Amino acid sequence: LNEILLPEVHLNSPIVRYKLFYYILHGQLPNDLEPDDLGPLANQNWKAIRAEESQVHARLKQIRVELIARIPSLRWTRSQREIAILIWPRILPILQAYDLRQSMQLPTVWEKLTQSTVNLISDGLERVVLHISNQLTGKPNLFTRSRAYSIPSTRELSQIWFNNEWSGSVKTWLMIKYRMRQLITNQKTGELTDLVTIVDTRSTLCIITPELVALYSSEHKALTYLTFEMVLMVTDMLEGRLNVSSLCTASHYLSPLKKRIEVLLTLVDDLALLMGDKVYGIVSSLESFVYAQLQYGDPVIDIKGTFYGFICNEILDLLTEDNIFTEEEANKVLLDLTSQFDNLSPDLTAELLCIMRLWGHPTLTASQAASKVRESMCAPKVLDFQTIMKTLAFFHAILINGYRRSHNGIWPPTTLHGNAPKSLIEMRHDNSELKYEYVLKNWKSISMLRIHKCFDASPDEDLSIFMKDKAISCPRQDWMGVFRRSLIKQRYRDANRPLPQPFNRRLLLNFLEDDRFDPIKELEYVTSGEYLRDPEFCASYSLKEKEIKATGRIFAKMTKRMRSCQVIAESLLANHAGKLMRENGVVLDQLKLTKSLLTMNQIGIISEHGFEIAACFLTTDLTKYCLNWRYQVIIPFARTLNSMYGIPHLFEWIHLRLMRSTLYVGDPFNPPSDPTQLDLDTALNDDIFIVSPRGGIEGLCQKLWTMISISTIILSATEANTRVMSMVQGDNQAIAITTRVVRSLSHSEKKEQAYKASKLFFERLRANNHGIGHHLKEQETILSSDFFIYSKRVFYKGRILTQALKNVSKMCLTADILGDCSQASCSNLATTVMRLTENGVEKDLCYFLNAFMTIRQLCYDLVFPQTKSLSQDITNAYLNHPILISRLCLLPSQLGGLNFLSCSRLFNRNIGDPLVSAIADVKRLIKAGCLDIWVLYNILGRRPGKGKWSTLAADPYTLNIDYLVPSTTFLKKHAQYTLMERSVNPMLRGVFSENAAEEEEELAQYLLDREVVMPRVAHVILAQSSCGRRKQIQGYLDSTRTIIRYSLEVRPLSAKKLNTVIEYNLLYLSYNLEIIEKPNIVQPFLNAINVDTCSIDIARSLRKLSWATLLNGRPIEGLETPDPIELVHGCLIIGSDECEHCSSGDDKFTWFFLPKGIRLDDDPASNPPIRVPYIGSKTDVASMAYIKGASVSLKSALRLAGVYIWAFGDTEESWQDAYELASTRVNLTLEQLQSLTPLPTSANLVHRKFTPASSYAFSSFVHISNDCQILTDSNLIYQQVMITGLALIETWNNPPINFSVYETTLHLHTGSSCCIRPVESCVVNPPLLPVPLINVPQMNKFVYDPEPLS
Ligand SMILES: [Zn+2]
Ligand SMILES: [Zn+2]
Repeated sequence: LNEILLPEVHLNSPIVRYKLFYYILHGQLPNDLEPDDLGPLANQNWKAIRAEESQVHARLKQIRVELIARIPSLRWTRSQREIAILIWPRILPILQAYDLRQSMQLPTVWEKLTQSTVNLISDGLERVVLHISNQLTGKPNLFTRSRAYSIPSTRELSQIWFNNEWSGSVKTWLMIKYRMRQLITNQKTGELTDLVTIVDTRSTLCIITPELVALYSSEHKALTYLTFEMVLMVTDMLEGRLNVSSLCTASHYLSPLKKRIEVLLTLVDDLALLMGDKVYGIVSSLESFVYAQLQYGDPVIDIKGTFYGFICNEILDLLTEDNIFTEEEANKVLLDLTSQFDNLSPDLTAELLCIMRLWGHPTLTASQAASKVRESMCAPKVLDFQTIMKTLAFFHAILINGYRRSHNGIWPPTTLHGNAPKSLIEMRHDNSELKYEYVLKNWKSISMLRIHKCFDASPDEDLSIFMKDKAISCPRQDWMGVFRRSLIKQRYRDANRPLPQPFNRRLLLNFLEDDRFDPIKELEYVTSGEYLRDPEFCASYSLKEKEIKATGRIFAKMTKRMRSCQVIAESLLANHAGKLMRENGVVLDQLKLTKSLLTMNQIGIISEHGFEIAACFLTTDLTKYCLNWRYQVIIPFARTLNSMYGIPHLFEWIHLRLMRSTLYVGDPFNPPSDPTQLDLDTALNDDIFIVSPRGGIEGLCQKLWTMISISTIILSATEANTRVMSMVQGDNQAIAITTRVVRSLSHSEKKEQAYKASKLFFERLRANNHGIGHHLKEQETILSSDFFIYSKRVFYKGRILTQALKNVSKMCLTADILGDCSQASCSNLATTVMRLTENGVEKDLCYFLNAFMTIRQLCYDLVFPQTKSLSQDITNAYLNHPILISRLCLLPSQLGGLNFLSCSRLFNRNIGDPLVSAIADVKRLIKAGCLDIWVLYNILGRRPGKGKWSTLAADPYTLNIDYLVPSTTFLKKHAQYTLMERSVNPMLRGVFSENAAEEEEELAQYLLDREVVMPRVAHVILAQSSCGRRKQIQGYLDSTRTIIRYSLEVRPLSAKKLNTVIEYNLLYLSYNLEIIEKPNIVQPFLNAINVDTCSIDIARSLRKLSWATLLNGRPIEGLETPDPIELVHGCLIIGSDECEHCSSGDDKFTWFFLPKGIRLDDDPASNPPIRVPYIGSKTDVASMAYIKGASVSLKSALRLAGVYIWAFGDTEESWQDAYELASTRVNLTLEQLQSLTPLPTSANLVHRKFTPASSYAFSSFVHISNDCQILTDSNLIYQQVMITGLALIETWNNPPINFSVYETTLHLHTGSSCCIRPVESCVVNPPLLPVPLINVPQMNKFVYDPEPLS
C-alpha cells in the first residue's frame, strides 16, 4: 500500500521553522541558534524526548557524528569556528555551490537519454511546423516573421535547457529529493536499516535522512539543515528558475527579461542572506512595484509616479527597519532593485510578476502569524451611523431593482415606514424602477424598509455543497491535540492531566457517515442560537502554504456543525440574493466575464474613424477587508437578508460567535510558550492566541460583504453624480469612472478631465469606506487611466497582459496527484504549453517545447523509477532504444502515445473530434519523417482492447485501446466508490447500488446495439438518465489525497489490483511496445489507407476496426468533425497579392481584415476603431409550454425524450421507448411528456480559473464577415474557423511586434476540402434489444421528483 501513498513530490504544506528547530535540537546537531530563535523549544526537556523516538534520535546522532568526523571544526562552540550554520533563507546565495556532480550518475544518464531522443525528431518537427505554416497561410514564414534572429528547434531547446545555469542545481536537488523520498518510503515500511545516505562529494558533503538533510559546502564553509518540506520547496523553486531562465533564453519575446530576472535573483539572494526571513517583505514590495512601474507611464501628471514613490518609500522602510543597512546602502539597494523594471514594455513589466515564487517561501511561526491578525482584528473601530444607513438604503434600492427586471417586474413584499413620502408611496404602489438619484434623497425613508419573504429558498436546494470536504477543527477540549505529543507530554505530566486525543476526522466523512442528516434541522444550530451556547465549538487557524505576504498566511477551520451552517448560509446567499445584484459584472460564465472586462477596459479607447466617453480606472484589493468587518456595520443588511429569506437569525453568526470564543493557531511544532496554559478560554491575547476576535474570517460570509461593498460603491457613485461599473471580486474590485468629454480634446486632456471627474467619486468612496470601518491606504488604491487589475490579470488599454513566465514557472517534472503516471505528467505539461500558447509565447516554440518536455518527462520516469520492479525488461528495452522513446512521445494520446497537445490545439481551444486531430497529426508526422507509415498501419491493425458498451457510451471519440485511462483517475473513482458504499446519509439513500455497473452496461448496450450506432446520442441519454444522475452524484465527491488514503485504508485493494496500480506505467509501456517497435503484419485491405487519405475516412475506419468486437462490422456515425488545420486552406494577402484559391475555383472563405497604421499603446485616434473581439459563442428552445421553475429532473427528462425522438425516430414505438427512459427521472405520463417535450429537431448534443484564450492585442482591430459562406455542428465548425483565423492573425503579428504598416487580409478557404461532408440523421433506429430493468431511486429527491408540475 505504501507504494501508492508515496511522499509528495511538490510543496503543499507551509514551511515550519520550529519543525526544523525540533529536528536540529533532537539530535544535538551543531548550530548557532540563539535562545530567542528556539522560542518555546529551548525550555523543553529534551532528555525525555530523546528517550522516546529512539530511532529518530539514533539517526540524528548518526548524522551528527558523521558531520563531526568529516569536519573536525564543528566540535568548536561559541561560533569560534570558521563554519557558519545557516537556516534556509540565508542559504539562497550558496545554492549553486552544492553540486554533488561526482558520485552521481542518474541525472547524467537522464540528460544523455533526453538529448539522444530529442536529436532524432528535431528536423521532423521543423518540417511539421513548416508544412503547417505553408498550409495555413501559403507562405513559409508564419511562425518566424516576428523572430526574423534565431529559431530554436527541439534540439536547441534541449541544449539550452540542459546547459544553462541552474541546470546542475536542478539535477543535484532532484537527486537529493529522489534519495530522500526513497528513504522516507523505506522508513514507512519499517526497514530501519541503512536509513542514512552520505554522498561525500568533494567540497560538498550531503547527508540524507528521512527527517532532514545536512548540506555542507567547503567553498563557502556554510552548513545548513533542510527538512522534507524545505527540500521540496527548494527543488520546486530551482525548477521554476530553470524553466523561467530557459524560456527567456529561448523565446525572442522574453529575451529582454533574462538579464533583468537574473540580476534580480542575485540581488534578492544577497538580500536574503543579509536579512533573514524579512526579505519576503521586499519580495511583496516588488510584487506591488510591478503595478507601480505600470502606473509610471500614465498620461495624467497627477497620477503618474505616486504608486512608484510610495512603493519606493515602503521598500526603504523595510530595508532600514532593523538597521541592517544605513540610508545610503538602502538607497543603493532600492536603486538596483528598481533599475530592473525600467525601459520595459507593459507586457514584460507584467511578466516580472513570475518572480514571486522564485525565492521560495519564508519559514513560518505561529506566534508571528497570529500577531498580524491580532493587530488588525480585536481592535477598536469608530463607525459612521449616517454612512451605514445610506449604504443600507442603497442596498435596499439595489435589491428592489434586482428583484424587478425579473418576476414580471413586481416589487418584493415590503413594509413602508411611517415617514415615507408620497413619492415612495406611489412608487411602491406603481412598482416602478427606483432611480438611484431618487434613492440618494429621502435615504431615511429608503432605509427602515422591511423586505418580507421573497424566496422559498431551501438549504438542501444544492447537493454539491455538502459533498466538498472542508477542514474541521477539534472540539474545545481536544484543542491541544494538534501539537506534537513529545512537546506537550511534559506539560501534561506537570499539570497531572490526561493527554488530549489527536483529531483526524473530516467533514466529508462525517457527512457521509451520518445516519440522520437534514439541512432543515442543521440550520437550527445557528437559527436557534445554539451556536452561541455551544461549549464544544472551537475555531482555529493553520499556516497557509506557498504564501509570502504577511496577510493571508493563515486559514481558519471550524467545527463540523458550524462549518455545515457556514456552507449552507453561503449557498443560500449565492443562489437567490447574489443573483439579484447585476451592478457588478460577475457571472458563472468565464466568456461573458472576459467580454465584460474587455468592454470595460475598451470604454476609454475611441478612434477618429460631439462629446466622447472617458474612463478612469480604480482598483483596490479587499484582502484585509475581512478582518475589518464589524458587527454594527453588517447588522442591518443581515437583518434585512434574514427577513427576505424568512429565517429569523441566520446571518451575523460569524461576529457573534467570534466575540465569545478564543481563537488559536494550530501548528504541530508550535505549542504555546507558557506550559501552564492548558485551556483555551483563559488564554491571554499573546503568543498563538487571539482572545475575543471582533472581525471576520477570509472566505467566510463573503457574499454578504461583497453585496455591502457593492452598495457602498453605488452610493459613492451616485453621491458624486458619476457613472461607474463596479466589478467587485471579493478579494479585489475594479471601478471605471465614466464621464463625457469633448471630442476635439487631446487624449491627454480627456484623460485629465476624466481623472478630475473621478476625484470626487474617489473622495466619496474613501469617506464611505472609512465610515463603514474600512480605511483605504495607498497600498490598496491604484489609480490608473489605462489599466485595472482583475483576477491577478492586468487589463492594459483594452488588452490582457501575457504573464506567460508565471505559467512556465510551474512546469515541473511530476504531477503532485496520486497516480504519478507518465500520462498524467504529460497531460499537465501539455496543459501548461497550451497556457503558454495563449499567453503570447511563439506557437512554434510552444510546439517544440511540448515535444521536448514530453520526451524529458518520459526519460525521467524511465531513469528515475518510482517503484522498484523485479523485471526491468521493459525499462531496459526503452532505455537502450531512444527511437522507441521518440515514437511513443510523438504519438497522440488518443492512439496510446504521450502527445497530449494536438497541432490544431495551438490555435483554437475548442476541438470537435480528438481522433480526427490525432490522425491529422500522425499524417503530418509521417509526411515530415518523425514517424513511419507502418506505425499507422500497426495502429489500424491493433487488436481491440477489453472494452464494453459502457466505456464507448460514457466517453465517445475514444478507441478500444487499453491503458488510455491513467491509474490516477482509477484511484479517484475507487475513492468515490468506497465513499458511496459506506455512505449512510439520508440525502443519498438510493444513489448507490451494487449493480450500478451492470445497469450502465445494459443501458449503453440498449442505446448502442442498434442498426446505426450513435455514441453521442447514447452518451447524452445515459447522462440524462437516472444512472447518469447517480454517476454524477458519485462524481460530486472531491477525492482528495486524504480521501484517497482513507478509501485505501478502510477498503483495501486486492493484491492483483495493488500490483496493477503500482506497475501501471510498466504495463502501459509494454502494451505500447507492441506498436512502437516493429512493423506488424496487418490485413491487406488496410493498405488502401494512405498518408493522403482524409483524416475523417481514416478515423471512421479506425473506429470500425477498433470496435469490431462490439459492433461486428457496424459503422460509427455522428462523431467525425473536420480537423481545423486540415479543414481550411488559407491564404494571406499582403498589399498587391491575391488569393490563389479565390482565383482558382474555390469561392468559400471566412473574411478576416486587419487595417493598416495600427500601433498598440499609442494615441487612440490614430489606430482604427477598437471593439471586443470574437472570444467564442456558448449555448444560446421554443418549447410548446414554457415551464418556469422546472426542476433539474424535469429538464433532464425533457432533454432525454427530445434527443431520443430526434435520433432514433418519431414513431410511436420510439415514443414508448423514450417514455420509460424519461419516467426513470420524472412521474410524467405519455401525454404530458409529449406535450412538454421541447422541439426535437437540431439536437445540440452538448455534454461533458480565469484563463483568457489570448491577449486580444491585434484581434480587437480585426474585421470579420462570413457572408460568402453557408452560415448545430456547422455553427461549431464556423466558430472554430473564426477562432483559428483570429489566432492566425494574432500569431502573424506576435507580441514582439506592436505595429502593422500594411493591411492584411486572411481568407481561410474552407471549400475544396475533403473533410466537408453532408450531415444526415433522424433515421429510424428500432431498439433491437428489450429495455433493461432499471432500478430508480423513487424516494430520492435529487434524482426523482414525483411531482414535476405545479
Ligand atoms: Zn481567397
Ligand atoms: Zn480532408
